[PDB]
Parts: sequence; C-alpha cells; structure tokens
Amino acid sequence: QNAKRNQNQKGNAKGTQFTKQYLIDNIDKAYDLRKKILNEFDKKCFLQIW
Amino acid sequence: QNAKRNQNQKGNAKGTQFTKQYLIDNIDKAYDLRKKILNEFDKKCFLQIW
Repeated sequence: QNAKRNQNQKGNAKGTQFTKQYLIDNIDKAYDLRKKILNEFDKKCFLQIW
Repeated sequence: QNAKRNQNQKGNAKGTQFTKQYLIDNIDKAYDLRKKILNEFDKKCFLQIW
C-alpha cells in the first residue's frame, strides 16, 4: 500500500501591550513644557526693555 | 517487507513589531530641530550687521 498526506497549515498572532510607568521625577521635567516656548516669544518678538 | 517514506516539508514566518516609546525628554531635544537649520541661513547668506 501507498499513502500520501498533505497537511496545509497557517497561523496568526496579534500581541499588544500598553504599559504605563509613573516615575516620580517626570513632573519635575514636565514643569516647564510650555514655559520655554512661551518666553521664546519674549526672546524674539517683543521689546525686552522698558 | 520493505517500507520507504518521503516527508517533504517547508515553513514560513513573517514577524513584525511597531513599538513606540514616548520618553519625556525627547521633546527637549526636539525643541530646536528647525532652529539650527533656519539660523544657518543667517550664518551663511545674510548680512549679519545693521
């Protein structure tokens, strides 16, 4: 006797992570996110004298 | 009795990752991405005197 097989096959996978961290000292770095863009207009667009 | 086998075989795989990170201090490095190319014209193409 003869015998032939044909195992066709496929997979799939879709991982996802959403890890958030909360170190303490990030708010220290986040104190001036808008300050250095707001005084940029003082540096380049407004008369910095009385 | 005799017996012969012939297991032909092949595979495939196509991985992919798309991990994005968001460190905080990258925007500090990204504050002046255009500034150092924009004042480059002041350095090399415009009369830097009154």
